[PDB]
Amino acid sequence: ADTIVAVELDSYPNTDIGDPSYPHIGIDIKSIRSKSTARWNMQTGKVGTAHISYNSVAKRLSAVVSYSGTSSTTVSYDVDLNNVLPEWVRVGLSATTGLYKETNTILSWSFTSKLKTNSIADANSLHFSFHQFSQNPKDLILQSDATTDSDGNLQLTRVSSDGSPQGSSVGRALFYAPVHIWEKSAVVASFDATFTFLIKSPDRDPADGITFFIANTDTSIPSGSGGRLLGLFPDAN
Amino acid sequence: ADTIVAVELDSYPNTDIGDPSYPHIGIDIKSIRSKSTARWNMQTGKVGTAHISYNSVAKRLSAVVSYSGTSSTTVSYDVDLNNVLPEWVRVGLSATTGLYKETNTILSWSFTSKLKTNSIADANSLHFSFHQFSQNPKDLILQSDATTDSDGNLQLTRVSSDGSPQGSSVGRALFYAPVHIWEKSAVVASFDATFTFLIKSPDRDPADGITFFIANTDTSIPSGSGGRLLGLFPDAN
Amino acid sequence: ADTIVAVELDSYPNTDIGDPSYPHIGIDIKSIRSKSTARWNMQTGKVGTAHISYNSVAKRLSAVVSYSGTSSTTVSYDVDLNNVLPEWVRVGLSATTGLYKETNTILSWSFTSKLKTNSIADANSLHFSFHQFSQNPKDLILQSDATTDSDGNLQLTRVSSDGSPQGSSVGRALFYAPVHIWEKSAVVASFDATFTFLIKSPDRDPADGITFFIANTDTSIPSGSGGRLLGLFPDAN
Amino acid sequence: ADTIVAVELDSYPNTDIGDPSYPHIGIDIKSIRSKSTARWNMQTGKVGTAHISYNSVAKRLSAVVSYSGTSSTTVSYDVDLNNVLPEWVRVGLSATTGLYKETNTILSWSFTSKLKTNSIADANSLHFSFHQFSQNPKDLILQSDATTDSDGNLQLTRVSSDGSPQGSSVGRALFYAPVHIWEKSAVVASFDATFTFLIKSPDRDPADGITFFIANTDTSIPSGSGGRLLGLFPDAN
Ligand SMILES: OC[C@H]1O[C@H](Oc2c[nH]c3ccc(Br)c(Cl)c23)[C@@H](O)[C@@H](O)[C@@H]1O
Ligand SMILES: OC[C@H]1O[C@H](Oc2c[nH]c3ccc(Br)c(Cl)c23)[C@@H](O)[C@@H](O)[C@@H]1O
Ligand SMILES: OC[C@H]1O[C@H](Oc2c[nH]c3ccc(Br)c(Cl)c23)[C@@H](O)[C@@H](O)[C@@H]1O
Ligand SMILES: OC[C@H]1O[C@H](Oc2c[nH]c3ccc(Br)c(Cl)c23)[C@@H](O)[C@@H](O)[C@@H]1O
Ligand SMILES: [Ca+2]
Ligand SMILES: [Ca+2]
Ligand SMILES: [Ca+2]
Ligand SMILES: [Ca+2]
Ligand SMILES: [Mn+2]
Ligand SMILES: [Mn+2]
Ligand SMILES: [Mn+2]
Ligand SMILES: [Mn+2]
Repeated sequence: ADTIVAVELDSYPNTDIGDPSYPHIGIDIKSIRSKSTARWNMQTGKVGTAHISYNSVAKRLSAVVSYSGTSSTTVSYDVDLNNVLPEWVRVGLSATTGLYKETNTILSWSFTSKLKTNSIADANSLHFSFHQFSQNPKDLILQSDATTDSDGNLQLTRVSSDGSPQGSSVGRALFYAPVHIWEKSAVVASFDATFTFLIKSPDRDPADGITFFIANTDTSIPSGSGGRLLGLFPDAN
Repeated sequence: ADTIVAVELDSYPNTDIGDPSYPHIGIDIKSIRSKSTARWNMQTGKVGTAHISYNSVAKRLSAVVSYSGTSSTTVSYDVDLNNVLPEWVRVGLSATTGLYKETNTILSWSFTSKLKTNSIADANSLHFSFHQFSQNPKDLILQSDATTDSDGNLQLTRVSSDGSPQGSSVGRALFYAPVHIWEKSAVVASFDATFTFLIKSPDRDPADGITFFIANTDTSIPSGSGGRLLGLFPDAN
Repeated sequence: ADTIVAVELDSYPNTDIGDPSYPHIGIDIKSIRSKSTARWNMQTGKVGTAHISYNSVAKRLSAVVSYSGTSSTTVSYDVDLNNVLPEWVRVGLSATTGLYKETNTILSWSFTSKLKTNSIADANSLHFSFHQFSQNPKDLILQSDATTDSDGNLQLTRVSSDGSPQGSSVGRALFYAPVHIWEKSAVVASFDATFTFLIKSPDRDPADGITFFIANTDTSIPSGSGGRLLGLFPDAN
Repeated sequence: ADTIVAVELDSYPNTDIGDPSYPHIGIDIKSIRSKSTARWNMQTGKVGTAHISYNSVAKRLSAVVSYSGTSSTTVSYDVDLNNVLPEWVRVGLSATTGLYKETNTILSWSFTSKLKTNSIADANSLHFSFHQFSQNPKDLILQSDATTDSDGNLQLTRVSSDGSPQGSSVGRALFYAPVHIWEKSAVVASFDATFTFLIKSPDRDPADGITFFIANTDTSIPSGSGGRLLGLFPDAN
């Protein structure tokens, strides 16, 4: 199976698979059953921002999800990620809908990785920043239902021509280049990511959520990973 | 055919195809026959540095190639590159040997592209930096004879197990992700690249050289592009 | 006297001191009488963006000033700036009003300088980015009338409590740290700057303009530099 | 008194003021008596690298100090630094000698601060990088005995003309511009620093150490802060 580390913006509480009974953000290490979660009062119809960070010295993966003037939700988990993940990875965004639905719209996305040693210059770095998305994003690997729209937004899950969200959808976008996140000789490795998003929904209980994730380079949407599994996992183990 | 823009570090004068009669650096726009050149006193056995820059406002592609304490060679050419190149490209390094030979060793390579509009943050950016190369560089597309060695260096052309250079070799390394260098709505696009290199040779007249190049995303080594054509062009037109 | 290099966004044509007879952008090298200008259809009441760039290899100082959907104005000048300027400088924004007036409001400002040699890491770099300004910007040297307002904007010239611009005003903001733009041993030096601005005015012919400028570290507003001299020069020589 | 947060590379065990009985690295929050320490096998005569990082979400200040091929020493401490420090600070390096001595030579130093909100672009950033130091470093505030030498190195403490270290010395270097590390409206603030150093000594027990520190902007060497107090504190409380 794939090897997954993710930060989930989980709009829909699936208490039968261990979610808290409220919308939440979470840190997922090789399981949909988050190792740490925080209560997230998600604001449908408003643009949110997520900031995710990690470095191999502190060994604390953290995320903050904010809406301007309203809320800042934070979650952290202590984990040696370079122990969990392979040395080379791809990074990506995923989203799903299931029986219930929402737009999973990404307006911008940036990422930086550094692999350092014995200099003020990091032996290796990758950075990308998208403040919008082109009609043919040749530097993204689009998986499942993911597409870019005429506004320059990345629609992870299916929307109709009027922008209405559809159920039973799954989509992912990976950055095209593999990222070298560890080498046995590294002194420190770090990564940071930010994205902005817009979740709209006509449903009283929108679903299912958005993730930022890191995986083996050849990662693909698992069979049966729809809805509550966020396009990341084949099961709820 | 491919669409090529390159900066050539041309060690071997092929006067029959328009080279000056001395080792030189040059700006190549869709032809091996450089649009501008400068005399390059290349120092075999010494580590050199090349810095290349362009922005769409100034429209001047420039390169400087230096060896510490000895020489700084500069070449520039006025050209609207975003007119010449497609909107999406891959960036790369090439090298060849022919009847004569040299190591074409890359010790480090960095690149930054920016596509800007109406903000102090560039609507799009890609950056990578390699201060060494891994044994399996999953973020490089290696073409022809190019490989990485046990010292962490990128050997563009064939070297034996003792490091001796071989003739009749061609190799290229592309960064894995396509780069978005223009959009019709862009206010300014720019790129910068630096690499360090080591050319060693037992030959009295080493050959053939190293380039940094930008091309259509699906670029491949053309048939008949060995030696004097630097792995870039099918002919000397 | 100070040593000044500037990019001027000159809203008011002072034809008696060599301005073209229309609002214009210009490159100023030690004189208010621009070495190169371009016609600028300035859009009062709209947020503009200016992007300025230079590197010591190309030796071409360029600027582009844009308003989204309307206009992109470009000006360039070939000059060896590291010949004109001292090795250490301060960088800044200036603005004036005179008999006629306008707001000279800066919404954001970023700057990067690099001094490079023989590595993919630039022997020296300074970068700052302000996407807003604090009520006490301790990393700015405010000169003359310059202040920050309750919206987080930098008002270079005097505005009343309702935001109405005042005549006979001059103001500048320098970044606090000196910038090392040249060393005799440098292989390449470069700088880039971006700012966004908002010029509003009740006057039929607004004045006087905004500049980005580079100067000796101890630069100060010259006596008699108001209005048409943009807070930069003691006279119109 | 000043408000100090520091990472200490403490070469000399002062057990009478709470040091461990071995050379160590440590996290100092408003006291020389470190909140967390780690055993540091310091290699006199070898170039070391220190990497320091923090972000306001994780709230974990970490440092790693390494010598290539030999050792990597790590220390971390959970602390809300934006609670401890004022909103505006200066950042710096300090060093001392006392009865015993060592060179406190800085070969390079870089720093990045970010203050973020609701965008993939950080509402505020400052970065500097010095891969060497000029004879008149106009962007450093040199305090006490600190000077730059003819090799381009920053000698924090006094060395004779042959490079021999002197006792009873204290010196600091601050970056010239204040740094904005917090604002009440910030979603996340972070900083990172790296420096490389060379400690040489003829003494069997070299002293006293080097720090990277963050302080109120108007920070100065306290009276009585020599030797074991690392030029940071007026006493050992
Ligand atoms: O999109 C929201 C959720 O819809 C489905 O789960 C249900 C949510 N409410 C229900 C009510 C009845 C039944 Br049967 C089901 Cl499967 C569900 C499933 O698709 C879940 O995976 C998903 O998390
Ligand atoms: O590697 C150096 C050069 O070697 C070959 O050209 C010759 C250089 N000296 C010669 C001498 C004789 C003959 Br025949 C040839 Cl082809 C050459 C050809 O392979 C050239 O493309 C290449 O630039
Ligand atoms: O602010 C616009 C301009 O106003 C003044 O110049 C005049 C513009 N129109 C005029 C009409 C009459 C007289 Br007298 C003067 Cl000085 C001016 C002077 O302050 C100029 O320096 C400035 O560029
Ligand atoms: O430089 C090393 C140390 O030297 C001095 O402390 C002593 C170290 N060994 C000693 C032996 C005797 C006496 Br008295 C003293 Cl003060 C010391 C003092 O200067 C200390 O602050 C410093 O840490
Ligand atoms: Ca869920
Ligand atoms: Ca040739
Ligand atoms: Ca004018
Ligand atoms: Ca001590
Ligand atoms: Mn969940
Ligand atoms: Mn040639
Ligand atoms: Mn003018
Ligand atoms: Mn200690």
